[PDB]
Amino acid sequence: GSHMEDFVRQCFNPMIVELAEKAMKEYGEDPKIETNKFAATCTHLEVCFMYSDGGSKHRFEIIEGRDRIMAWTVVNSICNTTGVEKPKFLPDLYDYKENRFIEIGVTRREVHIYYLEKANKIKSEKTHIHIFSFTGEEMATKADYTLDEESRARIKTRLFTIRQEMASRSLWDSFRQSE
Ligand SMILES: COc1cc(CCNC(=O)c2[nH]c(-c3c(F)cccc3F)nc(=O)c2O)ccc1O
Ligand SMILES: [Mn+2]
Ligand SMILES: [Mn+2]
Repeated sequence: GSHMEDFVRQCFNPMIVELAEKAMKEYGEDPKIETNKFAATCTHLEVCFMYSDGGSKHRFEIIEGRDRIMAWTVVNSICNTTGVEKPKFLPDLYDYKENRFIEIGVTRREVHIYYLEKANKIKSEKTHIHIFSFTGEEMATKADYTLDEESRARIKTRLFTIRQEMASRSLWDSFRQSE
């Protein structure tokens, strides 16, 4: 293995690691070699899960972390239930409270650059976008940040902790200059 891979395994809970492996293997990639993308997928997974963990019990439907086929099935059910237009690209969550799909982004650059890259791909303006950065910035469609400040602050804190641990192992630079 690699040092990034050992760190990923001691940084994220086993269940998130397993989901990141399945997600990568489903798209033909190997966590043992694509170790920077392994850490990113794990990170994006954890953020998605803390995000859904913010708010009420039945508020979100978690799309990320399922296999492509099942995720599109739930997405289909949500659209055929609420009437929301079917997104072109698989989103990360659905907000039953706001009746909109959510795309969660985690970036090592300026949240400004990432959101533009996502909003340009989505085009379907119905899908909400919420970007977090490893420096603690955030940016969301309509400045509607969906969750309370405390739930978002926990996500920002966790992201900076992952940044510090990677740097302590001299892995952060390679992780940053890889997105
Ligand atoms: C094609 O990309 C891949 C996607 C996956 C499963 C994750 N599914 C997503 O839809 C997704 N992916 C990413 C993302 C990325 F686009 C590049 C690098 C790291 C990432 F986390 N960010 C998101 O916010 C998001 O929702 C597995 C393997 C892939 O190669
Ligand atoms: Mn996704
Ligand atoms: Mn996402």
